[PDB]
This record gives sequence, structure tokens and C-alpha cells, in this order.
Amino acid sequence: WKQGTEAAAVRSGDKVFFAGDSLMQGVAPFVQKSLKQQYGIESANLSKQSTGLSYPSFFDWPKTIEETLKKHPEISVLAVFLGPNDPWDFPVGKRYLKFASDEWAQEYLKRVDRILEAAHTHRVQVVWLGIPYMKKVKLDGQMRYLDKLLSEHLKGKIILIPTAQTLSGGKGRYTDSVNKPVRYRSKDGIHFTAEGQKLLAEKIMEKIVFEPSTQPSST
Repeated sequence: WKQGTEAAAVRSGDKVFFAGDSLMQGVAPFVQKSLKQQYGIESANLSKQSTGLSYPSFFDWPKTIEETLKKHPEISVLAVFLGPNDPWDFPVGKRYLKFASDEWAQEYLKRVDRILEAAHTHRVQVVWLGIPYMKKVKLDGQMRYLDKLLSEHLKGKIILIPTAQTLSGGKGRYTDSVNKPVRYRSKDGIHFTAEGQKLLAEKIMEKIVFEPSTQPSST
């Protein structure tokens, strides 16, 4: 199944499902409010602190997504935002994979593909946010690696929303504030202010298209 790669269509009765870690936790509530007030569309926000794809033993996002779509066939959009808890070695069965090795990357993308397969089998449109720049230098290098690993794999398959340049006003590197200076990033150099969360929520809404009952038109 081939979803749209530019935007996701929603109809009355659809739900939007938000997944990820604390990057998503602060953003999703703004999107949920906008979906409800603009379109009457309900949502489920399952984002959870400290989670990711590297350690399903802590919280299994692919399994959670499979089970949630089974319980809620009315979900038509899955939005995903994660990354900072994942730049670690991790075990797979009897293997122990080292961060950013070829085998690590292959298994990480297999987990990504499991999420895409679960969504696409059920005609659910996936939206995935790019990872922001980070204040800390080593983490930023890890996140730039992971963001490129994900984006190279996901481009042309799903809807991607880059965030790094947007949150830094195009500077190409981490900034706390963006021009009147406005602070988008929280104090830990990872998460967002309310203004940063609202900006990213607006970027998500740009990729969600409400379809009235008289669309599409007949020919």
C-alpha cells in the first residue's frame, strides 16, 4: 500500500495516533487541540518518556503500534517523533549490536519497517518528524547520524517533517532562540518551549488535510 508522501487526508470519524518519546509528548497536545477544534477529529497520544526503538524491552513501540491499530481501526494517521533515547548499543536475540555499525543500522531500520508495515497493512498514513539539532556536541553528532539514517530510508515512503532547520531559523546548527528573539528550545538543550512545541504542531497540521464528505468529486 502506497500512502501519500506529501500530506495525509483525514475524514470525520478518523483518529490521529501520536507515538514517540518526550519530543512528541510536548508537541502532540497542540496538534490534538487543533484537530478537535478545526475538524472535530479525535486523537490518541501514547507518547512516553524515555522510549525509542532501540530498547523494546523497556517499551515496545512496534508492538504497541500493531496492537493500537488493531484495537482502533478508525485511526487513519500515525505521527512519530523520537530519537534521543536510542543512540546506544543494544541486544537482538543472541547478538549484541554496537551503535552506528552496519548491523545496528540494519536492525534499527527493520524495526522502523515493522511500524511502516503495520500502518500500511491497515491503510494508515505515517508522518515522521526529523530529529532536531542538539546543544550537546556528542549527542548532536549521534542525532545527525540517526536522522540521516532514518531520512534516507524513509524519503519517498512516508510523510517527513524536518525540524532541525525550522527550530534554528535556518542556521544549520543548534540555537536556543530564533528571530525579536524567540526561544524555541528548553534548558536541557534537547526539548522545546511552548513556542517551540506550537511551531512544530503547526508544521504537523500543514501535513494534515481534512476531506469534506463531498470530496473527492465525481468525474
